[PDB]
Parts: sequence; structure tokens; C-alpha cells
Amino acid sequence: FEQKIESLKKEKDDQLSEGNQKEHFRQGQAEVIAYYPLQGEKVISSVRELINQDVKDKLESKDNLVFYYTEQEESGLKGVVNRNVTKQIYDIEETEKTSLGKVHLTEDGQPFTLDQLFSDASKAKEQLIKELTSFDLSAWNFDYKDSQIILYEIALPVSAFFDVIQSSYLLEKDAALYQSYFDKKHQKVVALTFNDGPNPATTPQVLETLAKYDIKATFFVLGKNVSGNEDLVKRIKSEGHVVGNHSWSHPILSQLSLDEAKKQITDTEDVLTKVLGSSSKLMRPPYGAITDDIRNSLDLSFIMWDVDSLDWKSKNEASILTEIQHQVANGSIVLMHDIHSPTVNALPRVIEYLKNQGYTFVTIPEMLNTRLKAHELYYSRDE
Ligand SMILES: [Zn+2]
Ligand SMILES: [Zn+2]
Repeated sequence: FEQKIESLKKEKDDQLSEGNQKEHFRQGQAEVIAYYPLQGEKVISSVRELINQDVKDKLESKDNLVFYYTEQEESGLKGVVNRNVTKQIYDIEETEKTSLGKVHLTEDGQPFTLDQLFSDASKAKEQLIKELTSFDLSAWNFDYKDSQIILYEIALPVSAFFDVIQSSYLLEKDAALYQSYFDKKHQKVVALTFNDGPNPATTPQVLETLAKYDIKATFFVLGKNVSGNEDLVKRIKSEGHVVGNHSWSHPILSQLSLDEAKKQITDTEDVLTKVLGSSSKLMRPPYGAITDDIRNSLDLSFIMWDVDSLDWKSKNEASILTEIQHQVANGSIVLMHDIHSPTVNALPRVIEYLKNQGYTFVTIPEMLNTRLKAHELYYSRDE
């Protein structure tokens, strides 16, 4: 027997002596041998700590011989390596656990934690919990592989967090994915959108101006305004613009019962399909007021905005232009109302400014294209 124990100890030294320092002790009835890894000539402190924690809490006082040791592996992130910890218990019966635990490390042996992966730890945790539920941050157990963050498991595409990722930690494949994401994010597109029409006294001039400047827009029209304006609605579509649904009569939809709010929307789908032959399946709630139940009841995408021109409030062409100059960003969806003269009058200067800054004007379907799904809310190209 004694010779058998000696052979186990000799085998482990033959396997593990190099690059490790060997600790030996008894705890209770257990004999323990731990191989702590060196980085250069120094014990990796956070690995020694993880082993010692297991010794305190989980090591049972049985007549056994217990070994701990580690192996270095790649982490899947640039400049980060992992130590996997194996625990083996001999009673000759034996049982081992590989990756009993794992620590992530800089190449020089210092702790790397999940929060360091992100430029914004607070937002990332928020994004992680969100994607997590759909399926301290530093203390989160994780792995990284095949372009996914693995939570302890739960595997989440890394692409979902590119908004808050520290991209310098990405290896080649992920860095090319991030580059593509960044280039798309910096594509200079804007969607002009107009609520509350058609209005026979102003919409025709808006159409003439959009045609002059060789751009398209998206018009969220009221069902009640379609009667008597059918040829105007057809003209909006004939000139290449997109027509969406702005309810029948402009109530606060979230303050109606579910079926009355749904019917405000489907009555408007009905009249638009009758006049145009088709629906874009885009719906913008009056006042931005909507509920989850209404959204989940209808096969439509709900289009909000991120830039309010304030045309409705300022009623002033110079103010409208200033708001556009200061607020418009890549991917913005701009709210205007094609029902009063300040907006009509301001439009040429707004378009000239944005084209002079290098923007492309897009329709909502052009902007959202792949992203558009039933029930969902959209505030901009990306949000
Ligand atoms: Zn085994
Ligand atoms: Zn409106």
C-alpha cells in the first residue's frame, strides 16, 4: 500500500514538477498536494487563492490523497490566458474534476475579470442581464469561445455587446466582425419622417420638395385623413415614398382598451391596403404611447424616432434647422409633421444642410431592412 501511494506521488512529480511549486499538507484526515503554477519565477497569486478556497470550504476530512494542479489555455481574447484547475481525489479508487475552476489572467499573471472586456461595465451588465433573461460583474464566472460570451451555462453572441466592448481584446476573427459593425455604425444615413397627414394644403409641397432634392421619406398617416385624399395618398406612394400607419384618429392608444386600440390600428391598415394595395407594416403610435399588449397583438413594426425636429413646438424655420443641425446623428429617424407651413418652408434648408454634411436619405424599410420584425419597437437604425 505505502509503495502504491509513493508511486502516485512519483507519477505526479514526473507529470507536474516543472513550472510549478509543490505544496504539501494534511487537513483533517486528508493529505493534500497542490502544484501552484509559476509565471516566470513567481507563483500566480490568484490561482493559489482559488485552490486555497477549495481547501477551506469543500475539502472533506476523509482518508484520501488529494491533488490540485493547473494547465494554461488560451482564453479566446487577446493578451489573456486561462488557468484551468483540476482536483483529483484518491481513496485504489480515484475521481478527478478538470476545470474544478478557472481563472483568467494577463500574460504576466495578474487577474483579468469580465468587466475589463467592456468600455462601459455598467451598461454591459445591463445588456448582459437583458440578453441573459431573453435566454458584481468582476465576480461573474465566464468563458469566451467561437464569438460568444459563456456565462456560468449560457452562450451569448459577442456581437450583441459591440456597443460596449473594448475591441482591443478581440482576436482576428472577432476584430474583423467588430470592424464591420463599426463601419456600418458610421454609415451616414438619416430617415426623414412625417406625421399626421395627408394634408391637401401642405403635403403636395412637401412631395414637390422631396422630388426636387432627389430624396425619399416615410409618411405616417392618419386613417381619418385618407377619405377624400385617396389620390394624394396614392401620389405619396407613386413618388417612391413609404406610407405607414399613425392610427385612425390620433388618440393616446395606451389609454384605450386593447381591442379599441388594436382596431384604431387595423382600421388604418384596412384603408391603406384598400387605397394602395399593400401595407408597409410600419406603425407609429401617436405621442409615442403604446403598450406591450398592443404591440404583441399585431403583425407590425412600431417605429418611434430619436430626433424630434420640434417643428410642432417652435413653428419656426430657423429653429427647425438648428434642431436638425444639432441633433441628427448616423442612423437617426427624424420626426416632422407635414401639416403646417414652417415645416414645408424649412425643408429645403434642412435637406441641403444634411446633404452638405454627407448624409444619405433613406426610407424606414431601407434603414431597418433586416432588423424589422413583428411586435418590435425601433427608435433609430440601431436602437
Ligand atoms: Zn481519473
Ligand atoms: Zn401625430
